[PDB]
Amino acid sequence: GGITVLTHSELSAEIGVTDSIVVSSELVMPYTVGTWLRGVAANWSKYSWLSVRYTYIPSCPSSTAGSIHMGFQYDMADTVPVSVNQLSNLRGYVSGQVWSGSAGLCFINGTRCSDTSTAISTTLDVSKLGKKWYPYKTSADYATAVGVDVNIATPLVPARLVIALLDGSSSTAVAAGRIYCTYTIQMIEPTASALNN
Amino acid sequence: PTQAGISMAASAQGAMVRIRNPAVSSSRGGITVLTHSELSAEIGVTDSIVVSSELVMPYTVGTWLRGVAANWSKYSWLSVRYTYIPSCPSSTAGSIHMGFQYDMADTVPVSVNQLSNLRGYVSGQVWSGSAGLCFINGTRCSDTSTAISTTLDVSKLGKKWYPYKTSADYATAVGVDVNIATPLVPARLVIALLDGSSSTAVAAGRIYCTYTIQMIEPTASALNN
Amino acid sequence: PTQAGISMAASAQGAMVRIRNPAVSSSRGGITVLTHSELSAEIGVTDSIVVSSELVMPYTVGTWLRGVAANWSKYSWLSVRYTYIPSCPSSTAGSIHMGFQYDMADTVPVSVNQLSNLRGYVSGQVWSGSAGLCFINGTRCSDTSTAISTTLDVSKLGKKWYPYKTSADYATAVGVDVNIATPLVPARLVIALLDGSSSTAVAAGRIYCTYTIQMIEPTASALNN
Amino acid sequence: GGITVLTHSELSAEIGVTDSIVVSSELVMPYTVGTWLRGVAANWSKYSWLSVRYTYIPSCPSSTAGSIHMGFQYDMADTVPVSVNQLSNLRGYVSGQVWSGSAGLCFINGTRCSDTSTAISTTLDVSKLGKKWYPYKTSADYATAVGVDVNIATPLVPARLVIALLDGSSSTAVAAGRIYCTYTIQMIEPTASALNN
Ligand SMILES: [Ca+2]
Ligand SMILES: [Ca+2]
Ligand SMILES: [Ca+2]
Ligand SMILES: [Ca+2]
Repeated sequence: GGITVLTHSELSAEIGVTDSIVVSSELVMPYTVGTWLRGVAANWSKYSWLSVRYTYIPSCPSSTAGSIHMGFQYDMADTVPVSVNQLSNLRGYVSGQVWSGSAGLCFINGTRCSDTSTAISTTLDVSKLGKKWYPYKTSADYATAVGVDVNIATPLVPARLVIALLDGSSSTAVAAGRIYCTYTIQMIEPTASALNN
Repeated sequence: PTQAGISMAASAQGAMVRIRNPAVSSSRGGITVLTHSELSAEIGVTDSIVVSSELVMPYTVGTWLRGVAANWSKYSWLSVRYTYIPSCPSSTAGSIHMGFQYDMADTVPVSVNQLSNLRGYVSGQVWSGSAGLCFINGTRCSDTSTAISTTLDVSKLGKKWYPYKTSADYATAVGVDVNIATPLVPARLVIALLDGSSSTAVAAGRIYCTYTIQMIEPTASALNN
Repeated sequence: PTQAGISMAASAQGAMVRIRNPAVSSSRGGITVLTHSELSAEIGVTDSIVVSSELVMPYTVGTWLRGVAANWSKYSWLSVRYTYIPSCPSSTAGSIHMGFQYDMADTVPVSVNQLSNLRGYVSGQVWSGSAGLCFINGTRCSDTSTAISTTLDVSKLGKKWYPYKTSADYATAVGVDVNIATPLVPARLVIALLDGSSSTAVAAGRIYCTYTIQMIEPTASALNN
Repeated sequence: GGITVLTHSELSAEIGVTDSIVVSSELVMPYTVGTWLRGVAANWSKYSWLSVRYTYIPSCPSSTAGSIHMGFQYDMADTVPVSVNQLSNLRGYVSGQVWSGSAGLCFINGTRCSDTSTAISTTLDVSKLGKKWYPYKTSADYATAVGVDVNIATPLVPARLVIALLDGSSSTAVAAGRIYCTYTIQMIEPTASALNN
């Protein structure tokens, strides 16, 4: 009672596949997970992750050279991996060919999952996060805060998803796949949409 | 002491310290447990009061622990204990004082009194506390009613899970505003030394820390700040 | 394959890698055992032969292992395995080659042939070896007759106990004379890549290393060179 | 057969006690353990440690403020501890009041040891040393070798004993105690005395 529990699955990020190891990162918070949730979660001041799961889903030919990597960092102050190696250490390291993972599909439509060993997907260890409840922060205000000092962020966001997309066959981008997020969340302490930062 | 109430003060106390190999265990689920002891600080006493403070976080507590916990993003204190060992004669004059604070913004105590109020307070002659040895070496404990050592009440701190921070980056963040610190470290140890006999510092003792930590969510040692 | 002798080549192979949490255990006596897996190197193939070499010592093997073993003065390899995973299509042209050398003074191989002679040699199409996945993830192993992965014969090296060395200081010592190295590192991995189709390097695969190490005689992380 | 086994106990180093943490180090090899052994071991080319044990023995008043520390390093390349803290980490860390340890005495005369818990003394973990057999090296030639590069030493000496003598009551030295070494050694491959380096 009091809370509100949404459980959904939307595209979290489109992936381009190249040959020069490009390394990105997304905060594991509502405003960043995806457009849809970003829209809802706003109506609630704080929230708590219950089950966060990013899953890669291909959309390219089998003749598409390339591998993708995912992992998690938690002390926002830490330096985002420079080498994919450094990345393979993080919690929940995972990596497969940018055209495989077809099987992970059963995480997005919420169907009965058969064998998920071939699925390029990792989860968030919710039990080991700083706070139980976090404040809904807008990318804007967040940046402004990390501008003064990054550490002021450790209490605004639970973790960060480190993504690496190396190995390709061309110097320019080639559409490869998408990373959808399948989360279960508890939204609380409602608020006017435009009053959230 | 044979009878009851009678006490004999030695010319000087002596405790032979021997630290046993570390204890590490990767318990499925993520956490890696480490329990070890290290010489945390060197002590000196003067006729005028002196207040020393040390953050009770990985990078600061242990010199070995620093390099170890580096490979993990977070940690949770499970048991932190600062024990005191006198390396001087009973003919020495002086007393020690310890306690904890939890909001770095609070000013650092300046009177043996203010300090008497802090959590887990402890006082005692600079030349006593040898009793606490059994803690550091890790043997069977006898009469500890005479020992000078305190423990961090891990039971009630900000979070259970704190981020591994580096003295450097830490200070940088505290430079902005001290307050940014509360979400970076649980508490800190306060240490006072007065009732000494000379204006020039005298060899008092040393403080060893014996802790048990939980380390989680791995990371390349050098990617950690 | 249903019958026997018949083999079907896929348009492309795929292996979903998932590295499990490290395994650490402080076994009384001194040694601290660590068994973990890490992405050791990125691969690329060209029409002309290319010989890459990597020292098989802590600081070099693993990026996590680097920060870990730092807290111990020595170590003994117990099982080192370099596995290869193809991240490309069977339509790709190219083969890989690996083996070990033990005297850094020996010149680095320059022919796929010379390399065929080295210890624990292995060859195979750039797009194969997916079979070896079960090694890295650490699952139940099936048919590995098709996998591209080799192991270091820890059974016979200079010493059982080597000193933790740092790339920096190491090189400095090798600068004096390479030979000073033999008592600093067991052996090294040789890796060749030829039979490719373009002058400009192409995404081949990647090599993960899965090792089990013994670490001993503690030291402050920063006092180690 | 062939070998030769000496087991002895002689003064390895006199100790001065001060207030400014002075940190020394001695190689755990024949030429350095002590004068007597240095003299014998020379007649043999190589040798192997069987049981090395440094023991501190007081020789001062009980009114002598001070503590002593001992430990071991093995990668001769490592930087000798700068702080006693750093020292308390090494294998076999030990430390007690510079006037205690009276009990350790039973290690020097080889008598029946009662309770040795109060003895300031540590041992060498022989089972975990690089080589089984080492070459007898003279301080001279050793320095000359470490002059070119320290690493050229890891194969000449098994380990190094790090000793710290902090906490005192005076700015100048005060005779405190001695560190005797009680070793069991295997001397081999004999040689003319003056031909050993
Ligand atoms: Ca908000
Ligand atoms: Ca950190
Ligand atoms: Ca070293
Ligand atoms: Ca010689």
